[PDB]
Amino acid sequence: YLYAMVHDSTASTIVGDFNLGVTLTRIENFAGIGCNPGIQGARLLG
Amino acid sequence: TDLVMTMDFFVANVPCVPRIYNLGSPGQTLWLNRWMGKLSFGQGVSNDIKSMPL
Amino acid sequence: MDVDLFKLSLDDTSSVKGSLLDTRFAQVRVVIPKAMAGGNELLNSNLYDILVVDNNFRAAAALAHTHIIEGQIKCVCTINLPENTGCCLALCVNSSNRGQFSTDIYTIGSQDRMLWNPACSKNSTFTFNPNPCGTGWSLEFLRRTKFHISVVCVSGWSAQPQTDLVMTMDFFVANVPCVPRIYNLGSPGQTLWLNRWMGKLSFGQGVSNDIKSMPLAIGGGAGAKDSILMNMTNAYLSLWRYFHGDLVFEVNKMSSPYIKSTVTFFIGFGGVSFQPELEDFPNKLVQFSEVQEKIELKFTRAEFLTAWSTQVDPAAQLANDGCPYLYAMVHDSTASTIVGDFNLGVTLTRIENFAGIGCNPGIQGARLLG
Repeated sequence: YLYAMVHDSTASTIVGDFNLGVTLTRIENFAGIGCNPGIQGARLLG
Repeated sequence: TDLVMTMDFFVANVPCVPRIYNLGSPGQTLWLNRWMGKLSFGQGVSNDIKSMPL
Repeated sequence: MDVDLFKLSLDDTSSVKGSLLDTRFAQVRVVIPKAMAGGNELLNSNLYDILVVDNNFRAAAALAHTHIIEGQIKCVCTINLPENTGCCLALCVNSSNRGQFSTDIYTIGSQDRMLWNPACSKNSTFTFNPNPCGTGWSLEFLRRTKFHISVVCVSGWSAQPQTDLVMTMDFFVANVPCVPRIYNLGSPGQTLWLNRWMGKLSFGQGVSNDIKSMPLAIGGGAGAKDSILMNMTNAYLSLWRYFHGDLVFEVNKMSSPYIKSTVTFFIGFGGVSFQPELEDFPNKLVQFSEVQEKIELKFTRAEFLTAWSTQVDPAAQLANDGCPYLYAMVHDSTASTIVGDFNLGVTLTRIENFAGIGCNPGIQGARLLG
């Protein structure tokens, strides 16, 4: 997994929330192994 | 008030190169640009930790 | 199979060293309240009392089972805030502790101190030596000598945030060898490190003629309600009768960066009544930016004719005081959109070219700060 935790508290004067967007852009040194028969279904994002 | 965002398209001085994903012999760098998700940390929350499966 | 157990490397008496991941041993977070004032303490405890409570890191047991550590402790505090608010936090460390002590900024901020404003800095780090008279320390040494630590608030919120915050800090073992800092009585050096808290200066908004003064007769301590406050640097300075040298002050901004002012600092005498033709002295103009937080200004010893007394009786008049003063006056008005005040913190850090003259019999009493 990729875990993200707050080191300190979230400090602001407005009533908003702290939003981040993570994007896996590229995978260097890519090595693929095998052949996938497939698994039906996928997990929700966010 | 509601805003207006403008954009204008040009023809740059950059030649077109192809990006082809081969199945048999993939390269050493796989460009994905996969949207992993949005992380919303609230204010005044003590113990919060978000996880994204690889 | 039979090997000799006496030839194994189970006698490694080397200190802990490596990267910052392999040298962290403690991490403590403290709760900063939503509505705090100036002067209340956020944390005050011994270092051993918080270094062994639920802190299991990569260099925790290696620190707990090492007899001599030859590296200085590096501390990194991380707390950030937007520019429409502001406070001031001071982390001070001391060598020992007695019963029912005082939590003033003047008392605790003498040996090792890190004073910063989180609205202008993302994170602040500082390094200190737990053994001031030696080149090594240990965890049992900090347990037995009652090594104290305290985080205090010296200037409250200009504008209050939405909720109460949490400031975390983590202690490392830096790659800096421990050096001793010893104050000799007979032969003092050419640079006397004091870190004396001179006081807090609060300029209001819409005030036309305001000018603050700080006496340079800094010996004897600080005043309190039928009491005095002391530390070892002021007690060491108060042994001589007169002193002379060029002074190095540090000015910190303790308000929000949306409150702006231009302050002229100069050296004067007696009690003045804000004449506009007072900038004919050689004065320094201080004007803070948004990223600018702390400024060092040095008054050379060409501004001082002779030496002056370390201690002045507080029951004397203004005309009967011969010591020089440090005056700070507003060059222009105080401009902001919030309803806060413009706060400054002056600290005489060191006195270069130090010359002490005579021997002080002593004067009872001290003046109030601010």
